[PDB]
Formats: sequence, structure tokens, C-alpha cells
Amino acid sequence: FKTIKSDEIFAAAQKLMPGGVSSPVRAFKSVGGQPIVFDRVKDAYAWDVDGNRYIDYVGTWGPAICGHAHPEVIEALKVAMEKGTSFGAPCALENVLAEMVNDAVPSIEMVRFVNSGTEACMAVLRIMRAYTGRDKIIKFEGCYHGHADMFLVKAGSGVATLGLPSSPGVPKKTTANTLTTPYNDLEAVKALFAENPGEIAGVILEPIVGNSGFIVPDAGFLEGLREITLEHDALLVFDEVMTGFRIAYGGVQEKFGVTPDLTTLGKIIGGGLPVGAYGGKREIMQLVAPAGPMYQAGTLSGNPLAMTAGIKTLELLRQPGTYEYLDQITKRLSDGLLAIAQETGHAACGGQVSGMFGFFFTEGPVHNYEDAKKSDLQKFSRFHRGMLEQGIYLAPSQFEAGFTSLAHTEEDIDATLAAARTVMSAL
Amino acid sequence: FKTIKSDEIFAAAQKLMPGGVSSPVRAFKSVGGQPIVFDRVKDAYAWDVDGNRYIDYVGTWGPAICGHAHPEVIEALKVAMEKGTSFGAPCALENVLAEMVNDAVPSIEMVRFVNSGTEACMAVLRIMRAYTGRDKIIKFEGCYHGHADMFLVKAGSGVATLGLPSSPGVPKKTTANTLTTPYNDLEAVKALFAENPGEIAGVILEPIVGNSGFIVPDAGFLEGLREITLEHDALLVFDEVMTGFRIAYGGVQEKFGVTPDLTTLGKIIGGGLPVGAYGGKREIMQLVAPAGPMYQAGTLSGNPLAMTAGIKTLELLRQPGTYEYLDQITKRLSDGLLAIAQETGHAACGGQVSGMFGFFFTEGPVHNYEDAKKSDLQKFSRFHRGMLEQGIYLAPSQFEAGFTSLAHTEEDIDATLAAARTVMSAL
Ligand SMILES: Cc1ncc(COP(=O)(O)O)c(CNc2cccc(C(=O)O)c2)c1O
Ligand SMILES: Cc1ncc(COP(=O)(O)O)c(CNc2cccc(C(=O)O)c2)c1O
Repeated sequence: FKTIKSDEIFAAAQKLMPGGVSSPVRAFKSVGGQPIVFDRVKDAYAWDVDGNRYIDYVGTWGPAICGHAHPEVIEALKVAMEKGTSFGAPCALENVLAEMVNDAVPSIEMVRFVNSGTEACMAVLRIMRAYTGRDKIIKFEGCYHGHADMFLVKAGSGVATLGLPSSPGVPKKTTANTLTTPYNDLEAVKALFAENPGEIAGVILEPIVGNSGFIVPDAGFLEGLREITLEHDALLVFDEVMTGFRIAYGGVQEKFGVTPDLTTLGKIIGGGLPVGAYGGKREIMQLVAPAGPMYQAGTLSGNPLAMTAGIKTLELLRQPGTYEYLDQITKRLSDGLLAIAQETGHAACGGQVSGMFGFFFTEGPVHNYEDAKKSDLQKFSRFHRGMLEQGIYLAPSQFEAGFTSLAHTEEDIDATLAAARTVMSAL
Repeated sequence: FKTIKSDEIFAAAQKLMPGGVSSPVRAFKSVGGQPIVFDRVKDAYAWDVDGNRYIDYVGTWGPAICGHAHPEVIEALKVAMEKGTSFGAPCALENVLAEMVNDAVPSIEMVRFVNSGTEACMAVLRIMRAYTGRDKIIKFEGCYHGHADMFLVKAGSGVATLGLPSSPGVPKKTTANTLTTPYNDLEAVKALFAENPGEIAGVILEPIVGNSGFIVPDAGFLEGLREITLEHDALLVFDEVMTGFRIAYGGVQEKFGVTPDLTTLGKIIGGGLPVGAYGGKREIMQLVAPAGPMYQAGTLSGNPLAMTAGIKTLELLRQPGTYEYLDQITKRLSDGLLAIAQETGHAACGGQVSGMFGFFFTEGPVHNYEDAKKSDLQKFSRFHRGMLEQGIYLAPSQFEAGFTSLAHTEEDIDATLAAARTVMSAL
């Protein structure tokens, strides 16, 4: 298993960029510190800069649900760029994607496109407060919604990995307006409102957690949150940047039947390009400039390329049996991995919902970030490296959910289980 | 002059998106309210969804310095997307653009790519504090650095144009750490440090303002800022999202010889795609995760398409006589506009530096936001509409700088002056 070229490039990268990466998790710090540099991706595969081919379960962290470099998406992009990649003015495509998104997401009646999940979260945090006139926000430990100053507290992703809580970087004051609670803990939340009457603008959370490993909400959790927010005139915000269009066309809110007031979207909506979006009830979205006083802008927001990619992606997802196929191959994968773990004598737990799955090296079950942290990271590290050598690319972190795509075939799944058996047989 | 199609689309957009736009300024609020929907752009022109053709001076707000849909850029993109548009893992292209950026920008020794100017400014605000251990920041009235909460104080760009106050939704606790001072007012700045000993993390500003109309720094302003920051161990941050690669390959810092500690980049660096970047002294950048404790991530950061576009764009800018040409045609434009104003009896002032210019309907001179506000917005509105009808597309705002590109020809300039003469002769 040669990684000579990846090592060269990554070594050089570290001299040009912090940690030699554009994003923390890519440094493979939580799993050995030896990242592989991709050269190209297609369908369900990724190719090393060394020629190694992998069955990819990261899907560029969510966007590639239709498979990498989907023929129809690239062709649509090839045609659209002939007209220019950015206008700085309205374009008909913004209207199209906007309509598609409104129809697809229950809670969304009005949408504002931005360039990333981070911008969307940042913006949604602002109207939550702008709309309610309150400053406190409730977020859960292990959840990740981008980074900022008064919000980066016990976040997920690169944060909920090395035990990193909040900051550094933000002032020891801003975060005071951000309340934290354990995921799946309704009581903790009620306690927070009880302790801050008329001060909570709302609760934001990943309807299904993907940034502290894969964690599904316990029965009644989402419903409880919806009920309590309504009770205290607080907003319920679903960060579906990762779950949106993956768990279901309408996301977790559609799947589990709970409608938030505001929703953030990203990844898939961009079909591979930088795109974010936030929308919700019209009355709330009305405060967004130029319609309302809350300012939020973006030079490249709604650019024709991103819109084209998003539109083509959503169109592909609307085809028959899309989510059934994802659930089918992912359950197979998820169950298979767990069986192999049982068979090989390794304590493990996990689950999957549509093309999103999780696998922890702990008997669990995992209901929150604290549970997730009991996972044997040492073993995960060896497992991840072992799978890599077997040609399987998994999230270089125990705290990141895995992803499946419409391009993954039954054979890819079997090849992955064969690889998993081989790897866990060792460990 | 028909705009039937634009009106239809914009009317529909307002029902789907706040103000029917992805970004405030595009709404034409302060210039007529009838924005025009672009269909395509090419070279120095833009085409209405109604068939109207315009000589574009907005350049999608900065990115299109090489001209819209530059052949070499679109071809590079066509080839790159065959390999996929996003990896979610390191790619060789990140190293390439990173190296190019480090070489181009004096202050930048290490870079972190992000997806927008907003993310770059947001991130840079965070290490300023992380690095100095101080919470207060100094920004100038009229300057715009994205919509990160801390920056929504006396903001320019869309806030100014829309006559919006400091945006709501941002906790007083957070805005309290943003200290403001009029641009070009060194004394006000010194007073701020004097009043907040050991509390100022640094000063951030547009080396050359473009978001409160075009405003150049008075002699000694930038130098003074550099000196005072050094004196109080505070950081000097240049937001060159707009000026970067436009005023000069190395930006204003290169042109005017003043080196900041951190620099934010955007627009042009993305060559038409969503891209942002922040870099500066290595010792400061070292705090950025995964190298340091300050967390900042981005799913699509450093994606291969953006990198490709940025690389090709920078390569074109490195060609001989690039900036000489921009200065040449823009001075011609700037002077011409002023002569016509004089000739037609309209009070006016403005200026240009490279492919960036400004034109105010006020005798001025304009040294700061307060001066800029003295402009006759009524007249500007009529002027802008009049030019539009003559086939010239200008920023729909008196408070936004205008832009020139390598695709604009001497003839385009003359046609613009001819149009200008015609329009101002009326008014
Ligand atoms: C639930 C959730 N909300 C917001 C974001 C942010 O969108 P952007 O990243 O486009 O600003 C996420 C991100 N999901 C995610 C997961 C793992 C790594 C990374 C990484 O930045 O390298 C990102 C997320 O998972
Ligand atoms: C100096 C400066 N700094 C930061 C930004 C922000 O980058 P993004 O806009 O990529 O988030 C700018 C923006 N410049 C600008 C000017 C006019 C329109 C718009 C608009 O959002 O519609 C943006 C800017 O001009």
C-alpha cells in the first residue's frame, strides 16, 4: 500500500497551510496523522494521487449523494459555465432552485442562498435573535453548525474529536449567550428554559447527529423540543446541512414528521459546489435584508453554477426509488459491519437511516456525545487504517457519520464487508 | 428599453427569497427598485434576460477582473470537473493556489482557504483575538467585512446603501467589543487605544475603501495605523477581499507599501467561484486548527474547482501589463466622467486606482463615510437608471466602487463616456 505521493504533497502542504489542510478533520490527526491526497473521484470511488482506488464512504462529507462526478451534473455545469460563472445580479436559476427547495423542505417557505453551511448557520442564528428579540441560544454537546465567536461551544466535527470544547479564538463573553445541553436530554433543555425565562431565542440542533458519530434522536426527543419551544415562544431550528436531502428528500423533519421554524441546508444542495441555504416560516424570513433589517449578504450567493449543480442534483434525487436504494444498501452495510464485529469479538454499535450510517467501537448504545466518547479510538484508528489499505475510504474520525451514494453498488458493499471482516479479524 | 422579463422574474423571486434576491444590494432599492436579471455575461458585457446588452462595470462585484467567462478559465474548469468538483480531502491544487497566494501577498506567509470573504473575515477576527488574547476590535465606519456579527457596526456596502442601522440579532455583548472610528481619522484611532489600554486585539480595515463608495486613504493613514498597532502590540488586518489582486497583484499592501499582520482575500481569488482566504504571519496562522487550538473548518474549502479557477485567474493576472492596462482605461473612464460632470454643471468628485474607481455626486472631496453620505443620491439614482438605458451597467449604489476588467476595451470606455455625456446632459 503505497502513499508516497500523498506524503510528499501533504508534507509540502503543511508549510503553506495550517496543518497542511483547508479543513481540520482532513489532517487525519484523530486516526494516525497520515492523510491521502485525492486526485479524482467518480461514482462511489476515489483515487489516490498514488493510483490507489478506494470505495468512498465520505462522499466529500455529504454532497456526493448521487455519486461523485455524476455525468448529468457535470454536463449541466459544462453547459452553464459557457454563460459565465457569476453574475452579481439575479438570475433565473435562483428562482428554480429556490422553488425546488421550498417544495422539498416542509419548514421552508422562503429561502436565502448562501455559500456554505457555516454561512447558513451564522445567518439563522442571527434571525433567531432578530425575530425573537432574545439573545440566548440552546445547542447540544457534540452538534456542529459551523464556527464563530458566540456559538463555538462544545461543538462537533474537529471539535468533538480531541475533547475540544469551545473556542479558542472567541472572547470569554460571547459564548455566554449560548446554552449547551446533552443531546437527547429533554429534561436538561426544559431546565434551561426554566432557568432563563423570556431569554431563549430558540434551540438549534442536528435533527440526526452526524458530527459526534451517528446519533439518532430517542423517541419523543424532537417532538419534545418542538413542544417546549412553542411553549416559550422560542424557535426550533433544524441544522440539516448534513441530513438535508440525504435522510429524505425533505430531510429529517420530513422523515420523522417534526417541523422546525427555520432550517439550514448545505452540502447536497450545492451538488458538489459551495452552496448553503437557510429558510423557514415566511414571517421570519421577512426580516432578512433587503426585505427586512437583518443584514446578510454574499457576493457569490446564488451564482448560476451552484444553482445549476443544485438543481440537477435535486432532480436526480426525485427519481423513483432513490431513498429506498440508499436505505437498502446502507442497512446491508451497517448490519454487516455489526455482524462482523460480533463475529470477530469486538464490542460495537451503530445504525443507519437512509444513506447515513455510524459505527462505534463501544457496546453502547450511543445516545449522546458522552456515550460516543466511550468508543475505543485506539481500535478505530487501527480499523480505519486497515480499511484504507483494503481500499475502503472511511471518515478519518470516530465522530463523523459515514455516507452512502446512489453510485455505490451491492458489489461495493460486499467488497466493503469482505474488507471489514479481514480488518476486524486482526485488530 | 424593455425589462419585461426581468420584472417577471424579480416579481416571482420576491415570493421565494427575502427581497427576491440572494444579496441585499442586488435589489436596486436605492436606485429604482427594478433590478435587471442577468442571463449571461462575457468579457466586459452582461446580457439582460430581455436581450439588452450592457457594458458591465460591476464585474460580479470584483471577481471578473479578467473579464466574464474568460475562455482559459472556463476551459480549465471544464477539464477539472471531469475529476469531480469536491473531494473532502486534500488535493494538489490547494498547494498550488496556496503557494501562488503566499508569493503574491506580502503579509501572507501561510494561508487557509475558505468559501467567502465573510468566512475569511470571520475567521481572521477570531485569530486576532485568539492570538492577542484581547477582545476589542477597531473597524471603521463605512467599511464592510462580511456579515459576521462583530462586523455589523457602522457597516458599509448594503447596510449603507439601504440606510440600514447596525443589524439586529447580534447580542449587545458581542457588538460591545467592536470599536469604531471614522476612516482616515488617525486621531480617533489613537484615542481608542488610549481609552482601552491592553484591550485592543487590532484594527481591521479596507486598505482602500470600496463599500462606502471609492475612498483612498489620506497620506500617512495606513502608515499611522501600522505604527500605532505595533506600539500597542495590536494586529493590523487588511481586508483585501475587494482590493486584493485588483489594486495590484499584491493588493493595496503591495501598492502602498504597508504590510499588515493578517489579510483577508476573496472574489478574484475564486475566479468566479465561491472562494475566500485569510493568511498572514506564520506565528499567527499557527493557531488555526488543526495546527493550533482555534477551530475553523469548511466542507467545501479548498475544493478542486475553486482552486482551479483561482489558479487560472492569478496566472492571467501575472501576464505583462495587466495592471498598467487597468489603470490606463480606468483613469480615462474616471477623468472622462468627471470632465463630463464639470461640463454638464454637476458637482462631482471621484478617483481611481487600477481597475477600481468611484464617482460621487458631491463636490467633496470624500475622505470618509460621512463625506460620502453628502452625495446627491436622488441624482445618482437618475444617473444610474439613465446609464442602464444607454446600455451601461453600474453598481446600483452610490456606496459601491465600480470595476474595470482586462476585457474592457478603449471602445467600451468611449461608449461609456458617450453614454455618460448623454445622461448627465439631462438629469
Ligand atoms: C450539521 C452541520 N451543520 C453545519 C455544517 C457546516 O457546513 P460547511 O462546512 O459547508 O460550512 C456541517 C459540516 N459537516 C462536516 C463534517 C465533517 C468535516 C467538515 C469539515 O469542515 O471539514 C464538515 C454540519 O455537519
Ligand atoms: C472589503 C470586503 N470584505 C469582505 C466582503 C465579503 O465577502 P463575501 O461577500 O464573499 O461574503 C466584501 C464584499 N463586497 C461586496 C460588495 C457588493 C455586493 C456584495 C453582496 O453581498 O451582494 C458584496 C468586501 O467588499
